[PDB]
Amino acid sequence: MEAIPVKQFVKHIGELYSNNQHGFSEDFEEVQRCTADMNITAEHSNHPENKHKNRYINILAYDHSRVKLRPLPGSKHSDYINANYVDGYNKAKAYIATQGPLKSTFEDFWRMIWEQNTGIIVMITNLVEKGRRKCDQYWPTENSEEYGNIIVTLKSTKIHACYTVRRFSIRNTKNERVVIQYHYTQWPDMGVPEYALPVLTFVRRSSAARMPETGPVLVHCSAGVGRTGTYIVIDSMLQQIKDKSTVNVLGFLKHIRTQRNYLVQTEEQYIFIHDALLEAILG
Repeated sequence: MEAIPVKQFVKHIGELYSNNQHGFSEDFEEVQRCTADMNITAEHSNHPENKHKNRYINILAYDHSRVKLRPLPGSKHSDYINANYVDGYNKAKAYIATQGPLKSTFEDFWRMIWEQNTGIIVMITNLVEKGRRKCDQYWPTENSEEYGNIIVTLKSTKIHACYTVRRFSIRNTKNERVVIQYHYTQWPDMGVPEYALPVLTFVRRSSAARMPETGPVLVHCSAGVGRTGTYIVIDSMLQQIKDKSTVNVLGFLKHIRTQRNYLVQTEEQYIFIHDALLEAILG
């Protein structure tokens, strides 16, 4: 609820960790339950003609907040993509949280990017992790690839230790637009990163790349809820800290849980959010 000053927040983290992290567990259970008295419809997600457009049968996109594609002539559900607008700090629809694109949704994905005037992609998964496919490669390995009316050209890549930055040019056939992809490459197969610092750097730089004024930042991992939620909360709280030197993780999280299911999927991620914010404050 109430935003608290950084100094108070910093001590509250220590509070949350104490007694075997009892506070962290209480908070997250509160998060888990915070929509129990809410019936939030996701009819489009669950429509049979949309089934193949969902990477997970049980990860849905709430109707009220879903990103709609302009309808295509010919069908009646060409409007659907498994993606939701999510608020950021003091800004509605700061993000589009979505699943890792499927081959079957590559065209929908880039069309969304074009239609929403998105200039930054944040990708927080490897395509394959421990042998399991997590995301399909929706971009060109080199030069150009065509997805529907959108042609995407890879212009440059910088490969850092923990993330990769790919600059693309995209254009609609009816090099018009620049799109920058920040692709984190070191998230562990299981659990959360052992050190927050690389993640903080990734978030700061990817967030700094957001140009005034453009469409929402697209954020995705595999399901578009866990790491994606974690990114959104960290970025937003860093924003709030920088702007007001207050923070409200629990309040903000319970709010965005209304906009896409399961954002910040585990207690461990919820804890990592704090570990990362503590280091940012101390740095």
